[PDB]
Amino acid sequence: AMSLENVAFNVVNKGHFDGQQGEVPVSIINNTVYTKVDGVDVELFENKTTLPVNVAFELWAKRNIKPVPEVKILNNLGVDIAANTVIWDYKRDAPAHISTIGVCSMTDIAKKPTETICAPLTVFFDGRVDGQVDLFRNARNGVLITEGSVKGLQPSVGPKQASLNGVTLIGEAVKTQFNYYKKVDGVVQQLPETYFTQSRNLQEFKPRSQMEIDFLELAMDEFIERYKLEGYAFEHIVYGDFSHSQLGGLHLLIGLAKRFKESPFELEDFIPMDSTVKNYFITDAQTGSSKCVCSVIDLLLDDFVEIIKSQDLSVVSKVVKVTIDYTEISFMLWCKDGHVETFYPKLQ
Amino acid sequence: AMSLENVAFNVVNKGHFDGQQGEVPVSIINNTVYTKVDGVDVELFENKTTLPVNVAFELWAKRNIKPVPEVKILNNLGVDIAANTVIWDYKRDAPAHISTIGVCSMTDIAKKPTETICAPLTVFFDGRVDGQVDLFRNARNGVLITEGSVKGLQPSVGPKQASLNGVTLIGEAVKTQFNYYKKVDGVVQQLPETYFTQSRNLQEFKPRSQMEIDFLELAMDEFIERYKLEGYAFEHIVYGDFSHSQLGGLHLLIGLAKRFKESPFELEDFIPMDSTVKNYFITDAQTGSSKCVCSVIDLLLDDFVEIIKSQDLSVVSKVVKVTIDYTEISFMLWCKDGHVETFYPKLQ
Amino acid sequence: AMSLENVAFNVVNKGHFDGQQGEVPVSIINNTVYTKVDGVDVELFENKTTLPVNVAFELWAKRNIKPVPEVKILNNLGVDIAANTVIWDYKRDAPAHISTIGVCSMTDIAKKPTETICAPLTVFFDGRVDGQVDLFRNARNGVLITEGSVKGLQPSVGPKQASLNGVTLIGEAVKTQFNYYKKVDGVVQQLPETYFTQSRNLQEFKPRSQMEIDFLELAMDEFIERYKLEGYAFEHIVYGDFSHSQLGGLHLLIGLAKRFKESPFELEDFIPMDSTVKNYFITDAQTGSSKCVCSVIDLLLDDFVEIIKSQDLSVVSKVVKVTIDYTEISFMLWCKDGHVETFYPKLQ
Amino acid sequence: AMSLENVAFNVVNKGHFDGQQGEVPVSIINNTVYTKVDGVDVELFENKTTLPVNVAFELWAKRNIKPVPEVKILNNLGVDIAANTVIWDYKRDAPAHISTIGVCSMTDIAKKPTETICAPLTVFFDGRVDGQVDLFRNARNGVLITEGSVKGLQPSVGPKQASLNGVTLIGEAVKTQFNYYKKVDGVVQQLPETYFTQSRNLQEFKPRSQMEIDFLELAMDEFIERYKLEGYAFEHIVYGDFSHSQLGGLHLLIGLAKRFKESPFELEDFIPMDSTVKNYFITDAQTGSSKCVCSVIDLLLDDFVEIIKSQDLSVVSKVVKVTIDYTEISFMLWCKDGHVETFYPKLQ
Amino acid sequence: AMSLENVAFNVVNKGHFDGQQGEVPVSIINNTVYTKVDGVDVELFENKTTLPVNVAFELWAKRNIKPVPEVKILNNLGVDIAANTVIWDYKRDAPAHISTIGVCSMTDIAKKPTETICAPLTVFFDGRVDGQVDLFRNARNGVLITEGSVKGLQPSVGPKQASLNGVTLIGEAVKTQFNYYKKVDGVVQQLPETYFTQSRNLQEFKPRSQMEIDFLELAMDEFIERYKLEGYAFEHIVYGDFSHSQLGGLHLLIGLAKRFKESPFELEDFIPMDSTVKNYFITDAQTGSSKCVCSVIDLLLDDFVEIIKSQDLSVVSKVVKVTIDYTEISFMLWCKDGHVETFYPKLQ
Ligand SMILES: CC(C)Sc1ccccc1NC(N)=O
Ligand SMILES: CC(C)Sc1ccccc1NC(N)=O
Repeated sequence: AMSLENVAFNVVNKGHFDGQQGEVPVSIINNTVYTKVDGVDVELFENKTTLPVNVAFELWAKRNIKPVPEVKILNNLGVDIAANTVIWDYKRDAPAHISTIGVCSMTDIAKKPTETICAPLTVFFDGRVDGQVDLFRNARNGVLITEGSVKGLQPSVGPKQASLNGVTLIGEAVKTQFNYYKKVDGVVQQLPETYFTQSRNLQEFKPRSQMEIDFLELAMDEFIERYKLEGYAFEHIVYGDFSHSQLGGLHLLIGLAKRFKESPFELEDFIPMDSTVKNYFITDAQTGSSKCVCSVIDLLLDDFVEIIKSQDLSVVSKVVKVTIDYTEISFMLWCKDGHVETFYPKLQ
Repeated sequence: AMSLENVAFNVVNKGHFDGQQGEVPVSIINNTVYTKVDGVDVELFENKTTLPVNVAFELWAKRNIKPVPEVKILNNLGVDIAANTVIWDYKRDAPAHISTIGVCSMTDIAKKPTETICAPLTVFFDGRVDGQVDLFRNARNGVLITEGSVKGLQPSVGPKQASLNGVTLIGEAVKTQFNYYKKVDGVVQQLPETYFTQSRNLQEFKPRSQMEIDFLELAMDEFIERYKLEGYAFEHIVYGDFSHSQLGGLHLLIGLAKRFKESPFELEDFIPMDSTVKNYFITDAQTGSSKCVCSVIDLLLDDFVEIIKSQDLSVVSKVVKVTIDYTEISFMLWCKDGHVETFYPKLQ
Repeated sequence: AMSLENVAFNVVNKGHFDGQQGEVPVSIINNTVYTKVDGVDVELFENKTTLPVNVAFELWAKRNIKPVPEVKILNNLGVDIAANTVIWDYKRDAPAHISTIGVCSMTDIAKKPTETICAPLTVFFDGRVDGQVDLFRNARNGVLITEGSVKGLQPSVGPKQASLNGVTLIGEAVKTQFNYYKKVDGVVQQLPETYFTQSRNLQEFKPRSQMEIDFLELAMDEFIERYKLEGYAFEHIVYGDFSHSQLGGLHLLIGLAKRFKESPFELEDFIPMDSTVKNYFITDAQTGSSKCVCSVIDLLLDDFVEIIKSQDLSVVSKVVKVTIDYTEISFMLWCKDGHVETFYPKLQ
Repeated sequence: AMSLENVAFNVVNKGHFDGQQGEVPVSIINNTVYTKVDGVDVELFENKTTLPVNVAFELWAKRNIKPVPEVKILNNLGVDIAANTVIWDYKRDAPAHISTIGVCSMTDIAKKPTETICAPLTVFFDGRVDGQVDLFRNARNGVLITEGSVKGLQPSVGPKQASLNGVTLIGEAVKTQFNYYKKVDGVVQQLPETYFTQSRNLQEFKPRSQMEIDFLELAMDEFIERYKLEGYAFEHIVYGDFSHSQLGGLHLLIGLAKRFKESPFELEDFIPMDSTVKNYFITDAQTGSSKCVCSVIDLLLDDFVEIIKSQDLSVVSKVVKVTIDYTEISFMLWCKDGHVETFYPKLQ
Repeated sequence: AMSLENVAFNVVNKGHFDGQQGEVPVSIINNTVYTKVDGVDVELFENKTTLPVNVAFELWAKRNIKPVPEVKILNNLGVDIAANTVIWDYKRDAPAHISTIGVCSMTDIAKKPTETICAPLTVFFDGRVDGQVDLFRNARNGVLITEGSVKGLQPSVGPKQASLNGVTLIGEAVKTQFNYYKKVDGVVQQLPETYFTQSRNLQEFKPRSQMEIDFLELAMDEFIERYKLEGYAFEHIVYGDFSHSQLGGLHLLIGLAKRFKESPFELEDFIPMDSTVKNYFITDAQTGSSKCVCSVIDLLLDDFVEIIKSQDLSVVSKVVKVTIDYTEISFMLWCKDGHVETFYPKLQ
């Protein structure tokens, strides 16, 4: 007996949808859900989605409150829908997927992922929920996460971090590192060997290795000397070149974080969605150096050093394909006389 | 267990709120309520009120579907709220009253009209509903309607017509003529002697007397001769004067109806609400004669003839107060040499 | 090179989308599309759909402007989507189907109905469009309409009428009677023997048989005598009983049309969508007789007489299933002592 | 002569409504009020209320710009409306009360609080405004604040802090500590002995005692040793337990502030309104420990220590009622073998 | 071939409008532009302007991405429109000017500034764009910026800083100091000798002189002693007086910045637009000292000291006119016995 008033009751009393019985009076005005408290209207939800306000309110109330894979991972793995849950995209303030399975009558395409409509779609399955490993086994298409071993299924160790209520974290009180599994056309697909993005913020950037501590602490030339990085264009790629009107390089998050300590800058997120490679319209405030499309990736500096040092530097220009977050990221490698000139996540 | 989904279920299955159990999926987009049927969205309600869309939808679903007094009568009698019903104002496409009693949790000021918040308000009571005549006995302020006699109470015979789902009609299969009772501060009132407006439409105007049949059939001068109306300015007041840029007179609905048969005209209802006297910005299409504020009353021609023939015609200008629909309507009477020049419902 | 400006250009110059090149300046304000003409904004489209304004504008511009099956037929035949066209639902002011095939980039699930996403869906195909009869041969699920014969396929003669730009008509200058074909899981179906609804309006109702001319012209008792209809409750079912507070019967459109000539009434279309059986909240203006859910079907009086005369009248109450517009309509038949009491399209 | 243009003139010239004469041109588009400056539209107000945009704009312009009691205090004291002022709720971006008295024609229920409509409502009176102490004396229901002694009226010393234009502060240049008085049904009610919440922010939390300085500075075990708090479950209640998936305790703001210095966390304010006890959906970012409904109170640590040390610890579970901000806050006290297990503001 | 889909394509691929060919699918819902990515809608633009959503989206995409004069300078110079560009007002999130020239078909008044409609308007010309110096020479009214000498044209050295994508900065990698030129009625107007505002933020305020370093570092009395400022009311004007209910002075940004280090305060920007003098409704959080209209100017402390020391202090009150950002700012100078009492940017 699902209702707007019951969803609102659950939100008010339980902080989210928790299957409790009860109703609270609700006002819907424009794209906002209100509830009367002390005689006045109090905002419960503001619809930032393209779904109707009451539908979006229900999916947001029914969001997964356990640590879940970051939306960029689900996207990279081709996830279309989730089995009996809502993966909430906190970066977009909207559901990560168009439709639902057993969640809300307005968005539901099926009540159970066993229905034939779900066969062609890659359904997300959560091994932490009873019966979902078996539903993945029977699903034609799907992505499954588990906390442990599934008999006969070859696992892929996922990233250390997961999203818990919009907070990307490496769990200490909860497990955030999952085993990943994927099926395409009934066949269990082998997940490729991959690097993982670190999912760090520029404002609260923390180094996660001795090389990362040395990059942030040391001067440019003594870090490049210490790590034998001469001829790898780190001055351009990682540190950034702010001497000309067009900002040079600056494709690693750690480089933006080092710069951020000294001087601020504006990063325009013109396609605001979680992705392995992010594109920003950057304006350096100290110099006025800017670039409309500056691709940024948050790789551990050690991982980036390993990628660039594993490349053949004998050709003027070429595409270098690197598996990151299960997706193939194309990089553009430009060389001259055996040295790197630039290396950046290719603007497709 | 009131809900948006249950209200929508009732509307879809029962044509209105009927206390049935069940839920249908609903979409709220801007000011419109939709329901999914055959995979697509079907409009259930468009909010034309100042209330939130879901609140207005519920009060409209919970509207009184029995013949009820016309909103102009309830307003004239000082009705503030209704006991356990919604009087729907079909002319405003909104509830006739701000608040409710035992109808909707968002608009309710009380569950029963016996609550102290209702004592200062004139509560509308319906004798056709069990217990409401006795609820009117214990009510400090209120208006009661009945079909028959109430022991100890002297009735006031109301108008022949009532509103049934927005259709004003004189009932043949249902009773539409109610007895009216009013209480002010615990005291049963003596409702005044009153005329009633006929509530007719211009498009479907029907005469309700031999004088009204003679007005519509006969030529102007032979009707005025037949009914001894010489010197009462009917040529101006009732027939209308379309010879000058400013339209002269035309204050009785029957006169507009006679004109409407020959030539059309535009009536701009600039304050669209039910009222004893209506104000229109009229433009005669045949002549181009117009008037910004043309007060129109629908009185039975016999009643209007009685009112104008009962006036002293010896003063240039004066206010003539007439009880119509239980309210005091001020008229402006203009005379010259013992004859009427004009007589119109005063524009204040 | 599809664009908002190009769609608007086509609408302004061609009256609809016609694949012409060009752009006109457009304003989008709330749910309305405007274009500048003579320096001022002129309304091109008002979005009455649950789709975004520009998406709905494009599907409405791309609507099928040929006589097409009425949405109720497509719905009854299980049509999910149309192949490379938009069937516009003029009763809902919205697209008849959720998604499109080769029409609009925002709503498209495929460019051609041969794509695997379309195999589980019943795709509507139009033989009048080149290649669509052969696309229906290779389609797993679909409904085909043709004007003439298809080799190897046994036709189902559809209704005489079709919808041309929202006008339901029996074509004289165009063909409106199509042959219908349906395929379910690669298998050509044998469409059932069916009656068709006549799709007439109450305001412009025209008789389509000598019995229908006699019903509208003759008095109740002499029509019932002429056609030997005594004991079939036509007085109740077809003519209507307006003597009690609850309106009795009145389930055939011809009966509402006969009543409409004498007195008007209000029909509240509370679920406004095309369907074989329509449900109205009716209020008779002459008597005040009313009914919340009055099911109305527009059957040819001869067809209705044949259905009721082909029933066993020996049981108090039972469900009578009749194929109308290819769907199974349940009727409720109430009898007493071998005569009909009522017979109405069952309210479920 | 109140007007939209006059309100806008006052806002533009005086920073708020100041009774000045004049008009500025205004644009209303959707829920925003604009004014033309340098040829372009400049935003004056964005309506975040459920009132119409122009009505909300006027009440916001007419807001009380003097230090006023925090909305949680007014709510706890049962305040329904204010006498000739608008108490603006800066946390909700809306008026603290539904209706007004002598402020705005659209929201006014009366021009003066002496009108009979105000008798049943608890009217807020401000002794700093001439004649309001006398209006409280004559009011059937009311809450009065004063800066000093009122002859014969027994005062209640309120909190040290008040809200000045949305800034909660302890006044140095203005008085923020008021004497409070309350009347119910004509009778001056004795205000209970109460604790007060400190109204601090987590980001700018400042200790207000030597115990509070010692809690923030000292290690958990040496603070518990210094203040003889062994067996009072401060490790759970105040410090918080982040070792399990469900976050343990953490019900005092000072505890959240101590944690905030080391690691960040997300506090979801699912009912965003000022209240003595706040409920948050917390997610600790360092550990991933979370709780859907974590009740938090900002009590001075000395006051909380006094409350918990004044309880009988001989029963497994019981409700402990404590007057805080004039309201009775129920706490749940759980004990085992004479020691505290948990003590939290009860989730009603 | 301008289109919504092409603008969106440019934004998605190039970070702004860059004249590239291509189309991306777009959704318009309410005042937001979305694009489908990974099956879901991603927000491209939220309309905060009074223009239609698609029109505002196009002007924002077509915004000038080079360092441009701050909107306050353009306003002070009487700029009405820009030649073939959009000056984006990042403080208002809207175009700085009502109309465009050669930018967007919906807002364009002309394709080239040579059209007679542009003759009466002051058109902004950018010498960095080919042919714009010549268009200024031929324009009846205009403001021109250049990076160097224009033969025969007497230059005005503008401010050191310019706005680059909403970031006010003094360019190191780009030129931000322009030569300014103005024409009124065909005649090149001499720009006056002017002071410039520093355009600093309170949160990130940096001193730009030894006097400014000494003001922020030194105690009030020793700074006033060091710079011989006794009798110039700096204690009131620059430091601020927070001892009374009405906040005294505080008209220089550096003074607000010094206060901000010790205690926070609320600055209500009631007319949110870039201007030489800003008006704030300030509330000091430490003391509760407040002022509805506190005029604040960001002048270099040396420049302010020079202005106040160049005034005759022998009259009680007078208007002191100072050219700042090319506009004449009126100041109110109040003196007593040869000393300053107050000096503030006059509240007009
Ligand atoms: C008490 C009866 C003899 S009179 C009565 C009957 C029905 C309704 C009302 C009233 N009178 C009243 N004052 O409430
Ligand atoms: C193959 C033909 C003899 S039969 C045919 C002709 C036209 C449309 C459809 C079908 N049959 C089908 N199963 O698709």
